Amino acid sequence: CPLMVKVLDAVRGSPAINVAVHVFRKAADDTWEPFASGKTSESGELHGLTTEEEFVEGIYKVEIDTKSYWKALGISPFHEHAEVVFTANDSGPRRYTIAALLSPYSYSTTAVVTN
Amino acid sequence: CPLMVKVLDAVRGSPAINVAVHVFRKAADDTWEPFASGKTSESGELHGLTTEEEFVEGIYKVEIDTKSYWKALGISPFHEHAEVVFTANDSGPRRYTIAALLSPYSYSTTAVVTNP
Amino acid sequence: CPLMVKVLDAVRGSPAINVAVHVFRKAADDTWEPFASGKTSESGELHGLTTEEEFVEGIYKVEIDTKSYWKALGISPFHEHAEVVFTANDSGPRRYTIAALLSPYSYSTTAVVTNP
Amino acid sequence: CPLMVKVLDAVRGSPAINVAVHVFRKAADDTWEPFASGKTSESGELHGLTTEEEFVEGIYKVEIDTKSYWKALGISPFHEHAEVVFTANDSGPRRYTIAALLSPYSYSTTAVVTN
Ligand SMILES: Nc1cccc2c(S(=O)(=O)O)cccc12
Ligand SMILES: Nc1cccc2c(S(=O)(=O)O)cccc12
Repeated sequence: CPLMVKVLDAVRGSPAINVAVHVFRKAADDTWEPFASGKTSESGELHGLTTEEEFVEGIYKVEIDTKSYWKALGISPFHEHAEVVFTANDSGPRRYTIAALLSPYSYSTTAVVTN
Repeated sequence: CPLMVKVLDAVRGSPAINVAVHVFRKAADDTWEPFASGKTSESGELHGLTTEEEFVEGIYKVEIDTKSYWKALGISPFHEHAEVVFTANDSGPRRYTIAALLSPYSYSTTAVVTNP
Repeated sequence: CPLMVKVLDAVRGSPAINVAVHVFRKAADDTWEPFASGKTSESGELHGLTTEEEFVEGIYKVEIDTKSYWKALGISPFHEHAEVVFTANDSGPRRYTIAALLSPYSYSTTAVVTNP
Repeated sequence: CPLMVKVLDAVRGSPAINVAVHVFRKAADDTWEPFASGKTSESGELHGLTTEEEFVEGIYKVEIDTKSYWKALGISPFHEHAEVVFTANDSGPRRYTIAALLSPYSYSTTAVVTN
């Protein structure tokens, strides 16, 4: 698992469950091309998005569908989505965890890059 | 001033100065059109991006050029930029402050929305 | 103003108004002595806690009464308060802004330290 | 494991390793009484601080020794420590994870309360 996503809900102090995540790779013509997607699990986690063979160096965007999440909980949110854009590298450590903490009018995102 | 941006640097405990910021508005045809741009001042603030008249309802993208900023300080950051996407003025005119806190491998962004 | 506090509410996208704040200073005998206190205004800011003269070198604790704040809004938060502990003025007089961002189960705090 | 701590380093995008953590319980006389302590592991995690039988309802303080961490990395930090104070409850979900993200002049902390 080269690329994992974990989402927390700062209002409820819980994993953010069933949040849609879409990942895009930047194409030579500078458009965003769908790459991977899924929904966070009961633990707020999304694994198995890609494989080591497919996850080549490149610029990637992870789009977290936060608006839909809040709407489903009946809470009025500010953002359309959270949007994490980064270069995936071959000589940084190998596993990328994109973590995201969600509030209605705020979010943070952290990259955890390890062996 | 209906749209302002304030950036702090979490490594130095200071405003983040000279941070480039590009603002886009989603057009009818669903492309991002350039809307406004600027750079944060020595107080880490960016004012005067737009006017009440020009800042109509729509979906806006505020792109904070975090990688350029860290690289100018000799840090290799994780993110290309922070991307703040939101609907604005759907319930009438509001004033928005987009606040961002920057670390090399992390950032947060908070919106303060007030009714003038 | 050498010590100021600014609080935002991450649920409402607004300044956090009427947030109680208590400041302590570690005494020679290692107890926390009361130093200053106040409440954030409608802009979520708290000024005038202390003076340049009284704000000497030492270890300070800024206690932001987050539980009282959320409870007054009918939210049951996780934390009793946010506790910001730091050495101040060890390299001469500085000006400190303690910024805090509040969610019911999360908070962050950032220091902006400038040399006047 | 009723109480776990996980610490991340926002400068390096890594677990914060070997960070001392001291936990205190508030006594009837309102002083803080040592309760548990340890150092984060290679994954930035600290488990086995307490047991379900010992972790009674009460006010607890988790003190994260952030100053020492930064000092060891040669980076000048603002805080003496990060300080997470909370009431432990019997009818909230059972497992508490105190998460903390560290920067030299900033930190955030999040409570993840689950089954
Ligand atoms: N993370 C933050 C918390 C509280 C306030 C913040 C501000 S501001 O209040 O100075 O506009 C700016 C950037 C980040 C902040
Ligand atoms: N698993 C996690 C550990 C430590 C911090 C985390 C954050 S945070 O940095 O925004 O608070 C967000 C999501 C997961 C985290």
